[PDB]
Order: sequence, then structure tokens, then C-alpha cells
Amino acid sequence: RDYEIQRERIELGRCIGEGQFGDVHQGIYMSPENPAMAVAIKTCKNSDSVREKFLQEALTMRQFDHPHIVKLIGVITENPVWIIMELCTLGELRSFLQVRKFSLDLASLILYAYQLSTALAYLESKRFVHRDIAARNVLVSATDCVKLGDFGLSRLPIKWMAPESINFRRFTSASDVWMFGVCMWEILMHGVKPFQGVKNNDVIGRIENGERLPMPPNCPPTLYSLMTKCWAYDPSRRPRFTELKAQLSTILEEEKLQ
Ligand SMILES: CCC(=O)NCCNc1c(NCc2ccc(Nc3ncc(Cl)c(Nc4ccccc4C(=O)NC)n3)cc2)c(=O)c1=O
Repeated sequence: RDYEIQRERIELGRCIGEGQFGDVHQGIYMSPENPAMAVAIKTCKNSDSVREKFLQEALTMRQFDHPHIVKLIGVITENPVWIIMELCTLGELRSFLQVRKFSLDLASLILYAYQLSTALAYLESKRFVHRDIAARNVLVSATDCVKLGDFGLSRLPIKWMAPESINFRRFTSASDVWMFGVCMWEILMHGVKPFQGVKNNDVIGRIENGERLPMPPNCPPTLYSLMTKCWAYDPSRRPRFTELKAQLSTILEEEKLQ
């Protein structure tokens, strides 16, 4: 139906980040049914050239409907242009993992990997290639719930990219699977970035030498083995996301009954 929201139904609040287009705020949305709802508000500092690209990102999220992908709520298309998104109260995943490193049990880390794999198996089933899977693009809705962030605000990430993406600019769901392996490593490392202190240009040579990100401390070997399957050099030998989801379900259940 209609995605336009009357500005008077939005109470703007504090800033919580930025983007290619401007600051992101949190706020409150009063609709006739379910008021009042907590939301994120994307703002655009500048034009009509930028207005074009800004609102196309909202269009992009319109096609998706998954419990572990942030929802588009609506848009305000008169200046100042706003995009209204579902709020993930607890913010960016990397910061959350760093702050709560010694307060999070392993079962929660595995839960986050599983939840993200369900979102990515959904995108794979829609034949949608993401190209920017990384912990920096995950949001924390609750201590038991993470979500892929807005795809526009997700937008080279060499240290996450599959070799065929680095070498030949090939992007498929199988190259997404490689990136997801790196994302899983980031989670089990409590938000450390991959290949710290390594130059981007040196990454592909290490991959082609057979080198891989090592097993994170306290990571179950079955889960690290799953990561290494995402990093098969030949993309046809990587699991599909629906297989990763099935394997993550059993790893999760063995760690803690759901
Ligand atoms: C409470 C009032 C206040 O002043 N708080 C200051 C903030 N202090 C702290 C935290 N919260 C930051 C924070 C909080 C909530 C979000 N929820 C959110 N929800 C939906 C989208 Cl769509 C979104 N989008 C994005 C927004 C920004 C950046 C990227 C995306 C994105 O989508 N990336 C893929 N971000 C994102 C970031 C901490 O944690 C912490 O400390």
C-alpha cells in the first residue's frame, strides 16, 4: 500500500550514526494502529540528484520481508526527506560484542550466526546477491535477536571478499557465503576485524597460499570447520546458505536447547 508517512506522526530523537547521505536518528512513530512505535530515521543533509539516490535505497528494502532483516516502515518525500526504518534498539553488532565480550555466552554468539544464516538463506531463495556481508552491517534488536542492517547503509571490503570477487569481480550467492564465513569469524572473535595490520593488496596472495583466518579462542571446532567450508577456493564447493542454516541449527542446539 502507501509508504508515505505524515511528518507530524514522527517525534525525532537523538542521533545514532551517519551515512552516505546524512545523520541517522532514533525516534517515535504514532500511527492509528500500534502507536507508538520506536523507529530509526535516516536523514539526507543535501539537490534532487541525491534525493533520487536516497529514496532508491528505501525502494530496495521494500522488496524484503524477513524477521532478521530490518524493515522499511515508510518515507517522507518532502524536504527534509526522511526514511523511516524499524529500530534495532541495541545498535551496531561490533560495538555490542566488544562491550559485552565477557557477558555473552557462546550460545548467544552461535544464535546470532544462525539468525543471520536464516536471513541470508531467504535472500538466496530470492536470488538476491548482497555483496557486503560483514559484522559492521549487522544490528542488534535485543540480546537474543540480530538483523541485517539497511542495505544502503551497508554500502572495496577486500578482507571480506571471495577470491573470485577480488580477482574478477564475480559476485554470486557463493561469494556471499565466503563473506558470511568471515562475518561468523568476526562474531566468534567478539567484533575483531579480519586481517588486522595486513594491507588489502596482500590479502589475495595469502588466500592463494592456502592461508585462512585461524580458529577463534573458545570457538567449537565444528563451527570453525563450518567457517572453513565457506572459504573453499572453488565457489562451487562452498555450502549454500540453506545448508549453513541446517548445520548451524544443530551446532546451536548442541550448545543450548532452544
Ligand atoms: C539512545 C539515544 C542516543 O543518543 N543513543 C546514542 C547511541 N549510543 C549507542 C548505541 N546505539 C547506536 C545505535 C542504536 C540503534 C541502532 N539501530 C538501528 N536500527 C535500524 C537501522 Cl536501519 C539502523 N541503521 C543504522 C544506523 C546507524 C548506522 C548504521 C545503520 C545500519 O543500518 N547499518 C547497516 N540502526 C543503530 C545504532 C550503542 O550501542 C551505543 O553505545
